[PDB]
Amino acid sequence: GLWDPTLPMIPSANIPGDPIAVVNQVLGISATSAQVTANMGRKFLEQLGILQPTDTGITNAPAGSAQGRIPRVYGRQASEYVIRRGMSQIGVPYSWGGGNAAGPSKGIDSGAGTVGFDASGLVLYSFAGVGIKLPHYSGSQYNLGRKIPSSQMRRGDVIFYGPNGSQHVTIYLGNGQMLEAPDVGLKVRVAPVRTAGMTPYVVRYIEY
Repeated sequence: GLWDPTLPMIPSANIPGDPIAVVNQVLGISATSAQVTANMGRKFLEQLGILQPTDTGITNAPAGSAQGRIPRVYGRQASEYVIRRGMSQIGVPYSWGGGNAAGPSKGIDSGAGTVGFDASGLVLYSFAGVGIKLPHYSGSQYNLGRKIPSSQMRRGDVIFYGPNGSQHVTIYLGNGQMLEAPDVGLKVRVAPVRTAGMTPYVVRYIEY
């Protein structure tokens, strides 16, 4: 069928725009995922010794382009940092709609009372570390980056499920394993890759 039958066979949470990611009610500040992501991207480019005054910190390639802000020679480093971030969230609860560029967060609808990640939330949190800004909806993530045939998926690529990649999204780890925020009552986990419902392409956000 069109869907991974192990998960709800509906589109994933679709959270619009640029959500507030950090709130500090004692200091009286707040900032959005795009703000947190830009800050992290500038930090990453500075640690590579390549920050420029024109850099906002957002490092995405134009969708479909093989050329992004992060040089190819540094792409493996960037990818491993993204994976490190994601893997550091192993054991955090799933929450439908949960997560932002700063970490897990309260979800929506069903996940309104649970601080955690959903699938696209975990992916956007992970990639935000190197300035790769992603929308909080798997289907919209699928339209960014560069498509790679799923048969040629590589560690750091992003695997999608459902029509238009609308159901679920995970980070491929290589060796037939993926990092995911799977479903209600579970935790961020490493799991075997599932092919049911998988889109015919994975997405690459970082070239190397």
